[PDB]
Amino acid sequence: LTDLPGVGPSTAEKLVEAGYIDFMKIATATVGELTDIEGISEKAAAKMIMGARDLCDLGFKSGIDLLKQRSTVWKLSTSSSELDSVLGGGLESQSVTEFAGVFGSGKTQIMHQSCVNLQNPEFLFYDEEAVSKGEVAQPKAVYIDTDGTFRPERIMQMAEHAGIDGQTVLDNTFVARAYNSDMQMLFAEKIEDLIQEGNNIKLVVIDSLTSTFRNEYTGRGKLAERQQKLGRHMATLNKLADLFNCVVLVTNQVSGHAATFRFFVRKGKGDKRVAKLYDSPHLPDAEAIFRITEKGIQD
Ligand SMILES: Nc1ncnc2c1ncn2[C@@H]1O[C@H](COP(=O)(O)OP(=O)(O)NP(=O)(O)O)[C@@H](O)[C@H]1O
Ligand SMILES: [Mg+2]
Ligand SMILES: [Mg+2]
Repeated sequence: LTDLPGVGPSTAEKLVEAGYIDFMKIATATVGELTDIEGISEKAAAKMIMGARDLCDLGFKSGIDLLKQRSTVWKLSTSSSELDSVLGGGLESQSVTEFAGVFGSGKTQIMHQSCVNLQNPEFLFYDEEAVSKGEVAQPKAVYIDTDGTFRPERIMQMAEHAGIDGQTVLDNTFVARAYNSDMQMLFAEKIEDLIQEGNNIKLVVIDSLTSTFRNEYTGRGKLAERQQKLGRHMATLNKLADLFNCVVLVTNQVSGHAATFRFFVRKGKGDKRVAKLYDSPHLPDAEAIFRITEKGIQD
């Protein structure tokens, strides 16, 4: 850290204690976050930020460099052919993909499946020139359980069928049981901590994303405070997916908020499931049919 213009040994200690350990968190910080450190004047705060930006090289980019930026994105297989396809390859990192369906349409199932697929090295698609094996080594997932529907059996099961060790998934998956929007949001914010503890967090799950809010703010008259709270949570989720190049997933049950990829899932006949991609930045709307069996998502 002392590499940063103005930053010395003492200051370095302050910054590391306030959460700012790496450059990108400093290069993308606001002169406010940093000054609120006390001892970190608005003067030095601007200087270290101008600097951290430079080192990380956050300027204007054009031509072929734009493709280089877009290749730092890796994807995760959902274990469905039609779904990965509709996904344009699979679940993207640096973005928040949301599955919003009806009761028992499969949201939680897709969530579990992903935790498992993360421990299957072959299920992460990327360009090795922009994303080295080391970056995706010992990936771990954080599962913020809102409804209390995390089921370790179901993990073990999906693993066994995938041909991998379920105990290995359980060992690399952090589950946090949230009972309300405060715990939910906080757990989310506390993820940056597991990463500084040396945890290669690459998958984040919020099941559900919109449950606690609806319950805490049913009053459709105090909607403001709510939508603010929820939107601020999303901002954290996105920033989190960008800076730590990791896939973030959220579920939303339905019979407004930011989410870079929007899916609407519904039950079919029996196993059959219909996932409808109605919103995304570069892909056309489309439907993906898959199913859920003892093996998880398949076809
Ligand atoms: N071990 C299993 N073997 C076969 N099917 C299973 C298994 N576990 C769960 N399912 C299927 O998963 C369905 C439930 O899907 P689920 O992931 O709970 O949807 P959901 O989006 O979470 N619904 P909700 O939480 O109520 O909003 C069941 O009704 C089963 O068909
Ligand atoms: Mg993004
Ligand atoms: Mg659910």
